[PDB]
Amino acid sequence: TDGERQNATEIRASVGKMIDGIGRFYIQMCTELKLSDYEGRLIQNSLTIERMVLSAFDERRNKYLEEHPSAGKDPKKTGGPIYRRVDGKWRRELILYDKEEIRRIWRQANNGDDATAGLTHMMIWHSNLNDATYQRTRALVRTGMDPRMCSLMQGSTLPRRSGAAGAAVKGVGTMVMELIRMIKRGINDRNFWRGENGRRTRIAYERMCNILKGKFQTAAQRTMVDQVRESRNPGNAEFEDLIFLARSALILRGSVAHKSCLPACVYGSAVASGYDFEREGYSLVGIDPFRLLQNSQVYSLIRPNENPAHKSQLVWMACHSAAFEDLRVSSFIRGTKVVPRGKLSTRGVQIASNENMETMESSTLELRSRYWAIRTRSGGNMRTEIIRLMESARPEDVSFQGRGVFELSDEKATSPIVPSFEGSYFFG
Amino acid sequence: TDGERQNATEIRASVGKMIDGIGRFYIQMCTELKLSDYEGRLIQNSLTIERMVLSAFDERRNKYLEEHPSAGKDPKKTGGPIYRRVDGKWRRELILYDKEEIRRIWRQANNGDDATAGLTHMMIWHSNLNDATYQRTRALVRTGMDPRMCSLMQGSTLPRRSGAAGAAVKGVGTMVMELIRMIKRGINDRNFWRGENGRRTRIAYERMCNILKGKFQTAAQRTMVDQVRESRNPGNAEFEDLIFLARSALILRGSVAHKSCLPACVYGSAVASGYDFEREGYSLVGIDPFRLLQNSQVYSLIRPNENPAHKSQLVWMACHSAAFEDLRVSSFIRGTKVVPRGKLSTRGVQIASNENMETMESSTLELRSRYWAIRTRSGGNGQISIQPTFSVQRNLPFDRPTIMAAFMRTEIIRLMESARPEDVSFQGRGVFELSDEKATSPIVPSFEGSYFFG
Amino acid sequence: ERQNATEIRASVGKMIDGIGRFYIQMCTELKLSDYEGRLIQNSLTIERMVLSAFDERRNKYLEEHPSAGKDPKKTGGPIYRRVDGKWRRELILYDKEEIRRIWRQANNGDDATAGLTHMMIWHSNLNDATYQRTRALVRTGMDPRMCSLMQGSTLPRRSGAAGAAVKGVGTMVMELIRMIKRGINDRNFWRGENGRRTRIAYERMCNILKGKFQTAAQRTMVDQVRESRNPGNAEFEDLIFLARSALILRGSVAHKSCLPACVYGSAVASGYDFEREGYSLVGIDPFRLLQNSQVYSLIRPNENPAHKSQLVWMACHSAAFEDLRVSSFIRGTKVVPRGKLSTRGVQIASNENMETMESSTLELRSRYWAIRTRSGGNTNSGQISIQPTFSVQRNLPFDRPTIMAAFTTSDMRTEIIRLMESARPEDVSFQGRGVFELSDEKATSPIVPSFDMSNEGSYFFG
Amino acid sequence: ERQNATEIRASVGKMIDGIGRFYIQMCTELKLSDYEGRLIQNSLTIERMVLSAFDERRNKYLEEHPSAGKDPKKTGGPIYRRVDGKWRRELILYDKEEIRRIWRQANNGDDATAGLTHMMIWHSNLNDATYQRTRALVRTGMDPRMCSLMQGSTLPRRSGAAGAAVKGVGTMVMELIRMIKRGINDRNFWRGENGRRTRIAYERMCNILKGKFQTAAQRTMVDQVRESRNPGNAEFEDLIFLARSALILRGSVAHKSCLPACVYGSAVASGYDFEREGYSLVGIDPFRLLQNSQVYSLIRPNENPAHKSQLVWMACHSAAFEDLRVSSFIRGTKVVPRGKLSTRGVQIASNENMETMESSTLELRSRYWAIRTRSGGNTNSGQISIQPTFSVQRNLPFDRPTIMAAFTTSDMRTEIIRLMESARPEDVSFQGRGVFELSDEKATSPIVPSFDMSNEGSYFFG
Amino acid sequence: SGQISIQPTFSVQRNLPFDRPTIMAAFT
RNA sequence: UCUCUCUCUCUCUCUCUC
RNA sequence: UCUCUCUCUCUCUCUCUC
RNA sequence: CUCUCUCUCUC
RNA sequence: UCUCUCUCUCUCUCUCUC
Ligand SMILES: *[C][C]([O])[C]O[C][C][C][N]C(=O)C1=[C]C(C2=C3[C]=[C]C(=O)[C]C3=OC3=C2[C]=[C]C(=O)[C]3)=C(C([O])=O)[C]=[C]1
Ligand SMILES: *[C][C]([O])[C]O[C][C][C][N]C(=O)C1=[C]C(C2=C3[C]=[C]C(=O)[C]C3=OC3=C2[C]=[C]C(=O)[C]3)=C(C([O])=O)[C]=[C]1
Ligand SMILES: *[C][C]([O])[C]O[C][C][C][N]C(=O)C1=[C]C(C2=C3[C]=[C]C(=O)[C]C3=OC3=C2[C]=[C]C(=O)[C]3)=C(C([O])=O)[C]=[C]1
Ligand SMILES: *[C][C]([O])[C]O[C][C][C][N]C(=O)C1=[C]C(C2=C3[C]=[C]C(=O)[C]C3=OC3=C2[C]=[C]C(=O)[C]3)=C(C([O])=O)[C]=[C]1
Repeated sequence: TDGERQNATEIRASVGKMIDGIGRFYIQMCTELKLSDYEGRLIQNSLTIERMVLSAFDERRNKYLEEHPSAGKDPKKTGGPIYRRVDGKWRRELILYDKEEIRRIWRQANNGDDATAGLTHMMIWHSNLNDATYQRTRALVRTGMDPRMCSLMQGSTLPRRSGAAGAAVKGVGTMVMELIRMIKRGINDRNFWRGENGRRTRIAYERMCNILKGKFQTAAQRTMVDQVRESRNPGNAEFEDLIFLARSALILRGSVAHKSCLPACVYGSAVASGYDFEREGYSLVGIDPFRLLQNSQVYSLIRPNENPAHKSQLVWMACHSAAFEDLRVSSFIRGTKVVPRGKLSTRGVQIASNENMETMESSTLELRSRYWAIRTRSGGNMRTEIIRLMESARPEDVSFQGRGVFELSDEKATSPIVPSFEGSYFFG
Repeated sequence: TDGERQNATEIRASVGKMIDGIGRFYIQMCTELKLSDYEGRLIQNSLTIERMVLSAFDERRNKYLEEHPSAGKDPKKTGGPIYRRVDGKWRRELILYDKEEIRRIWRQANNGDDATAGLTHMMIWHSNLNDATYQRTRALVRTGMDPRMCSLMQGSTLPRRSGAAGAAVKGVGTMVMELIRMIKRGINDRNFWRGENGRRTRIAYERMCNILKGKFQTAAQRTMVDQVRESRNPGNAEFEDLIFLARSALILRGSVAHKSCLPACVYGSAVASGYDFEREGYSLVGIDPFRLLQNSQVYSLIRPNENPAHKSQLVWMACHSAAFEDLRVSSFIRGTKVVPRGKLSTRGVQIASNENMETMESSTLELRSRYWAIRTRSGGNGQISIQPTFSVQRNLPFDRPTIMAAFMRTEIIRLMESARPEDVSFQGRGVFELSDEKATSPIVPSFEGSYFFG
Repeated sequence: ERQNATEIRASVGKMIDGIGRFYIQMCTELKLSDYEGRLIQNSLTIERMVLSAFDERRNKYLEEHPSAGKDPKKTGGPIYRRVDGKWRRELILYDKEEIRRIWRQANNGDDATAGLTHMMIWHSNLNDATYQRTRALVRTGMDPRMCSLMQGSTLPRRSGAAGAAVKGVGTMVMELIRMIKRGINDRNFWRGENGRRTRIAYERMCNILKGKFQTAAQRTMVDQVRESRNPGNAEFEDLIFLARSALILRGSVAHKSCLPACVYGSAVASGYDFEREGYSLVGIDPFRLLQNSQVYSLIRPNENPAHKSQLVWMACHSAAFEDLRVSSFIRGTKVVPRGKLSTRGVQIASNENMETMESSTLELRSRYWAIRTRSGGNTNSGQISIQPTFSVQRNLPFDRPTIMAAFTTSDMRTEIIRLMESARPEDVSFQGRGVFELSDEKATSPIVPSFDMSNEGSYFFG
Repeated sequence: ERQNATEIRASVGKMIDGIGRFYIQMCTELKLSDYEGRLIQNSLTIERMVLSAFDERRNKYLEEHPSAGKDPKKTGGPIYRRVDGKWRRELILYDKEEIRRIWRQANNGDDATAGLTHMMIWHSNLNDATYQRTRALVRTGMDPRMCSLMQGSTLPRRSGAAGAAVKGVGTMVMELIRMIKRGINDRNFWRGENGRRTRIAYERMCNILKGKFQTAAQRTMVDQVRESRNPGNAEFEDLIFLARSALILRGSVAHKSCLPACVYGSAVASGYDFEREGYSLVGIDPFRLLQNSQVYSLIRPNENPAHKSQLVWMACHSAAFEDLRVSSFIRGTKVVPRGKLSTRGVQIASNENMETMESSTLELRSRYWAIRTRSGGNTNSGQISIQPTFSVQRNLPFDRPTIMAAFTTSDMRTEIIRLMESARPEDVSFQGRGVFELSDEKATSPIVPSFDMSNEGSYFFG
Repeated sequence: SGQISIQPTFSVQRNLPFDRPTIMAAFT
């Protein structure tokens, strides 16, 4: 410390410049799509705008679309459902946009720089929303993993384009599933792991194994993942130890980074208010996301016979990536009880084409929390040794000793408020 | 998802390329055998052409034929019955073709590559037709298996040449029969499981045990198969143990892949119509086969005193591999009642040599379904931990008994007693309309027999 | 065990005697004098006549497609005669059927292909010691620096298993790579009856290459190369990797001393019954034959006869890729590298000025003699385990990894790389083996060389 | 292996024959006499006519944007005629479609771009031997002293891979640096469809530059330069470093003898079938062609015809950046440096006084001939390892670093600097290679030069 | 200024000359 | 019925007229 | 009535003239 | 690990 | 330019003890 103050201040400015680009670009696209103040603050509109940018910068998929065009869709144009309110009622119209025009607007909003950080930030926000809304046991069962480890699927929907930043936020289950797919492909195809492309696959297999090893904490888990990496031709045996490693993560949890990626509508509103994130700085693990959400007002489209509070809770959890967190700690921070997924009277935020966009009304999302906490990249505290470690482990050991929850008025996190604690499983 | 869209698109193109080869090959063979449009669309003619291809690429059998030639049949020529309509009457003439000539024609149609995927696709189509038409209880009894487990006989006629692709579509009962025959040969021959060949047989035994194990869903069934695999000298103990496994599959059904493999005449007509499977892609479990059959007209030979509708239903059943599926669900999708096998007034599609090919008439097959559904590779039928997100002093809870729990025969019997023939499976999944190409609005049915082979 | 050895010696001696008496008959029919009959160039011409007469497929092709201005039933070559001390070259033509009849009469009515393969190996060794094959190496995509593995690259296909043992890892890899390249260019390769035949040839060549290798990882990798139905770029790259690995973890290449037919003919005319005495291509017999034999050669103006004699010696003993220090120790005279040899090839071209050419005696004599080996060294045998004799507490030791490796990932490239990384260019192989004096016929007392003085060069082609 | 070589020779001879017969047709259509047809300036004009007719992109641009007072469908140039012993220049205009038709008829209805590239390389070599490119060097930020790497700097883009082999490391570095500078000025470079095209061009140019280099460190550094998405100042500085390193650890630049079309036309009119005999741009064929060919040139008043002939000889053999000692040894006459040549360029300007101009015969004859090389020397091939023949104890040697370097910090600048620091300007490269007499067609007996007398200069531009 | 180094054209034995102090002084 | 130690041969095609 | 520490000797036969 | 990383992908 | 909470509602496989 006393030397990392400068480093911390430098990092804050760089993140603020990314958020400023996200906000500046959203403002331009809202002004260029001709969206009113209400429609601009709709979460459905923000997702559509975000998805347009992400697809506009997908070089690989765009190339494949050019080479092998789809039916009725030219590969040079993107878009999505844009919801406009005129005369009280809501209607949806598909907007088509050149991917190059979207790219120019995004680049100009970032002072002519690619700014791949902003795109990955939006990608993490979508993954957080998907994790809190949809549970992918089909992929777990399809790959041969037990569907009970749904707590390790953090960031399973993130595309491979989010490197480094994306891998930091994704969980052990997603990393294992990626490796298991590689093993399944290698077992099926004998030419896998061989030739020039096999060498490229090998380096990818090694690198993704290395990040999985760094995700673990106990020395035993790192050594076993080290063994799995050394296998030149991994097969069923490496299949099993990865499954065992995944099961051990439920007790000896890994270190998964948690960042609060807000929807682009919140950033656009803040930038229009004159907030200079570059000057004041930003942070995805501190109070800045919480203080932004407190002063931010966002609307959503509510399907008939749906509780706005439950939808607002879903967005609140996705914003802070609390999908797999303890319900008691999530409830304590928010101030209103967080209900498990099975008891939520709501469907996903995104509205499908086959849905009659005429009985849909809009509601204000309550994305405000009574308390605020710091997001953690840490967990808590051969093979027989691994089983021995989790036998000693009990579901009562106290973690994060002395670390609590602060007040929105306590911007320096000086006085923690330790909670004292009936379910605790969102997907249970 | 959003990353598996690309992979889904890749697979669609690869299967579409296979379908294109079959159609391109069929068109080439039709113009080389000099068949008109009606004869080109005959299912019997397509069967002969498909079988000629499969025999031309049978490397092992062809080698055996060369070494030990049959009587009056040179091992370099293949063929079959080709039916031509002259002056309104039908006649059959046996066509002989060089296997090298057929192999070259097939390879040229697939851009010079072997494309064994197209061959396995045709073999699956023949297997589906055999399953819907003929019931092999004689093989079940001869291996010692109870003749009642005919629901697990999916792909029992598939040759060993169909690996992976063929093995995925074959069922638990057929897999068990393969294991049993291996066991019987070991019991009869002491040299089995010993010597250089015994090593090869052991690896083959291991591989098909693993794929059989992956076919099951309950943990108890998988553990039971794992024990049988470990046996170095399998005998009656594994014989009985596998028999129990097959009986258990009737209640705790395994995962059998179901694909709609159509006759090559359908693909040939589609390709000749300018249709590009490689461009728009294809899928054997989606709406593509259903949409193809709606626009496709196929003729067949109908023997005297045979209901054309019943033969068409048999071909419809074979096309979608619904031989062992519920009659009520099949009747709902087709739109016309599906009859059990015992009430089908028709014999097999393939015509015999000894049959008087002069009282035979041809009819159009009604291979049209009112609805379309997704074929399943699955049979019948929460969170236990936490991941901290905030820096708080809480305790990270986990379900200790369940996590550490995962670290025989009475258990299996207990599982099936709890199961009853009323549990709803595939909850919320229904049948779509032909106009609904995106599978948006399912139509859940409300439901006298339900056994085809009953 | 001794009886089989004596029959093997008798059979090899029978082949040598047939070659020698054929040379005597050819010298009688060509009206060559003793000096002209001892010339290495005349013997080269005669041997090439034999090989071209019995090249059945080439003869048939020549009959079907005649050559330009040549009779397809006649062989020939340059025969050199000395008139008044001046050498002159002559092109004399012999019927192929006459040559075949003479050769068969030499081997007692038998078309002994073993002697033909022996002459083929002699020519291959001479070409290996004289000419480098870097252009063919570069064309096939292999580094020009693996010339040490290219032994027997000029051996034709008709040599068979006898010549296959002589050709090194580099030549086999090159031939397999040529096959893979042909398959890559044309897909109709590996299809049809020709496809089945070439698949069988590919399998056989892969199997003999696998037999060449010593370590288990190399054998596993060549096995994986063999198992591919349509070998493509990956198998060609794996073959290149194996060829490079053969530089450190060497292979089992068989080395034999195949002398020119002039020496055998002189020995047979002297009265040496190879059938009764017996001959070995890996023992003292070639050394003993070369010590008391006189061979003449044609020296072009401004050439060093010592360098030509050294070249012929290296060719005779197949020591082209041998360490220069051990070769010099065995020869007693410094074996100069190829770059500093002021001499061209043995054979004389048709355009040379046959008026300034001279004749020199070849010094094919060595101080020591050594056993020629098939092994390429140690790769890192003996006693693995202890059998207890005394009832004492003691740990009972055994080499567990070696025993277990015969009772057991799929990427053996990493294992091969690790094995070569462990090796150092200072390990001693062939431990306890030395060079024997010429009087030590039974190879009883070995002499171990101590190369620990100032360093000479080690690579002939360096 | 020989068949491919003879087809290559036949193809090159076909190109040469096409060029020569085109020159004959052009001389017939221009009504030039024999002397005027052998003038090097007239041949330069005719070749430039050919190149401008087939410059498709420039022709299209000229059609879209016409030049000032010029027909965009007509080429031309100075044609010199002798009347009463006085030389006069003429500007005659030919339709581009007529020139294209004549060229295609010369190559048998084919638009053989190989001959056009040959003439392009001849012009580039002449410009390299005549004019220095220091201003362009300084503008791009490279030292004016790396002129030895600027071979082929005047070659246009349409030459392609054939001309890419001829251009040196300096020109490729200069073009890449121009691209980087354009990217630095405007960020819209490397963006859009033009951005994708220029990224592909940058990758291809980096790859051929990497192929030019020899040592592994230089290849790794150019690979690192290629991998940058937005190359900036760092990659431009690294390119400058590589260019400076190329002065000691030289690159692989291909040198070919591309003669003026007058020589080819005279040879074709004489009756030399290049198709049957075959032609090589790196062997004796250009030397043999130049020895018996007569070429005339225009000498401005107060000039030395010997110096002009030496300049044309250097241009013909692409020996501009060659050591003066070896060039003089091959030529037999002293190759004077550029500073002491009392001569200007070959081409005559339009403002010159065409009444005092004279004509001189060019002495394009050399005493010796040598093989033109692509290699830039040794950087510090052969036999890496020993294959044991004799069963003797011995250490088995191999070159461990060389074998291992193909099986394996990230700052290779230090390694490159160390490699160049080890080198000295006294090492002998191309060992055992010499200069052959003109009668030695097959390159059998080499002559090694001994430059160990009083020192002459070595750099042409020094 | 001038030409510091030689670029070989002919395959002849020869020493390849360069101005070592001038090249090295830019690397110290 | 030929010749040779030691890759330098040949097709590679061009961001823009420059 | 013989000799020896430490497998390498020998038959293996060739996709095509190359 | 109460904040100290990120300029993207087998592109 | 898709859709979905909670067992495969689509993710093939480049053929055989040859
Ligand atoms: C054991 C052993 O024997 C095995 O082997 C294997 C190899 C051999 N083969 C060869 O060579 C060949 C083959 C063939 C064929 C084929 C191929 C491929 C596929 O896929 C199929 C097939 O089929 C067949 C054949 C033959 C014959 C018959 O009959 C069939 C060929 C062709 O085809 O051509 C060639 C070669
Ligand atoms: C890998 C191989 O195969 C290929 O490669 C290629 C390379 C070169 N090029 C490139 O890359 C480019 C790209 C681009 C783009 C971009 C850039 C950057 C970022 O970040 C993003 C992006 O995105 C996109 C693109 C394109 C297209 C689309 O769609 C998208 C470019 C531009 O943009 O311009 C160029 C080039
Ligand atoms: C293929 C490989 O092996 C390589 O090849 C090349 C080298 C070797 N050789 C061979 O093989 C051959 C050769 C030949 C020839 C000849 C022979 C004999 C005589 O006498 C002469 C001759 O000539 C020649 C040749 C070739 C080429 C040229 O150029 C010349 C042959 C024939 O001829 O046939 C064969 C083989
Ligand atoms: C069979 C087994 O055991 C192996 O064998 C071989 C080794 C041992 N030995 C034996 O047994 C024997 C020997 C012999 C001999 C002898 C004897 C005695 C004496 O004295 C001398 C002798 O000599 C000899 C022998 C053999 C061989 C040779 O080479 C020489 C015998 C007889 O002789 O009989 C027997 C036995």
